[PDB]
This record gives sequence, C-alpha cells and structure tokens, in this order.
Amino acid sequence: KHRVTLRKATLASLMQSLSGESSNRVMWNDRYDTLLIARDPREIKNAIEKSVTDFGGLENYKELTGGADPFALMTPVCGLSANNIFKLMTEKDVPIDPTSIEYLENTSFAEHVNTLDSHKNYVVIVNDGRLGHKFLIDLPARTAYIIQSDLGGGALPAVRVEDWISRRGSDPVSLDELNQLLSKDFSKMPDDVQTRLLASILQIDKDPHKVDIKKLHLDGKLRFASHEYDFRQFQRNAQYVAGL
Repeated sequence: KHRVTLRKATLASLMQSLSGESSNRVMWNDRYDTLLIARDPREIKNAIEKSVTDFGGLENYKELTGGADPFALMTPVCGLSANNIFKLMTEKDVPIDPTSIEYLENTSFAEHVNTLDSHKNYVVIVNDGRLGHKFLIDLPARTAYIIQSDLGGGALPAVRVEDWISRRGSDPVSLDELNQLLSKDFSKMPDDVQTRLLASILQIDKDPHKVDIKKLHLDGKLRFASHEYDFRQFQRNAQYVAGL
C-alpha cells in the first residue's frame, strides 16, 4: 500500500497552504463545535473586524490584548494544533469537539492499541500533564507518527507544526518507546532515560540537549483519546483547506 506516500503528500500540501490567509484562518480557528470544513474564511474575518471594532480599533485592541494583531497568520500553540488537526482527520459530516470527547485515564497505551482494529485508521489525541503538552499520535493501517506544535516553555523546545511535519511527520516512531513515555511510571525514570525518550519521540533533531526534564510536572496526569478515521476523507478535508 501507498498510504504513507499519500499521507506525506497530503500533510505537505496542507502545510504549504498555511502561509495563505484564508487557509490559515480556517485551519486554526478555535471553535470546535461545527464541522472544520464548514468554517467560512470571510465569516471569521468579519468576526475579527467586529471584535476589533468593539475594542475601539486595532491600535487599542493590540494595547489591551497583549500586542497581537488578530488578522495575522497564526503559529498554533499545541492545544490549538492538536485539536484542529484531530478535527480535520476524523470529521466527515458530523462535528467532532476534541475538547468534549471522552479521554482514557486508567489504561496504558499498549492496552489500548491492542484493542484497536487492524484494518482501521486511528488518531490518538494526547493530553500529557507531565509535559504540559498536547500532541497527536497517528496510527494508519503497526506504525505510529507524531503530529504536534510547541511554543516551548516546558521540557521541550519550541517547534512549528510546519517544521515538525516537514522533518519528522513521516518519521515512524516505536510503539515500544511510545508506551514507555505514555505510562504513569515515566515520571520516576532516571533523568537520561526521560531526556532520551522525549528527544527521540518529540524533538525535531532527536537531541537530548534540547530537552529539559527539570521543567517536567512530575505529578502530571496522562490522558488520551483515540478515534477512527477514513483516510480518503482525511485527504478530502485537507484538500479543501489547502484549496482556499
């Protein structure tokens, strides 16, 4: 099969489009209760204009809101990226709210993968309380891939989703290594084991030195949720966003 080649092309063409106004806005809107592909680039733009008008103009909006021009192309934080890309992959005609879906708390990653169906595609959304980090694990029909973004500030360095995708988005990651990360046990692992796993799974250069386990919240809660997806449908949804 040629799923991986197509997946790479699909993710590529999608990422390239994101420097385009309408594509960026539809991709990284944070309303999760309607179909992502139903997001209208002019509706969103009107909403921003309105919001700015309400704050007495752009100058004043920026002054009160931190300095951000809300018209600018967005570099998504990890939650916004994970949520939206999850939406894009799983949605057909029924809105999926990734913030409202049920998450698993008392089952390990190995437990769950073993129960998933073999000829089906799944994407897993991970909320890692130890890293303070959301990211996706893609499981096409075993082999896994990481989709993520990161503004930094925690154990891991900043990484734009575009860069991550381009350099590591098709980099198969070990299920085995993945289980060791996604485990209550991970918190009490030696500094170098932790560092090594983080770099290996989540750092763009596989580099221990860019990781800082002193920023881990060791009493963190690990939660994740998986969802089946139609691969062709994922391509559909991606093509739509890229085509704006």
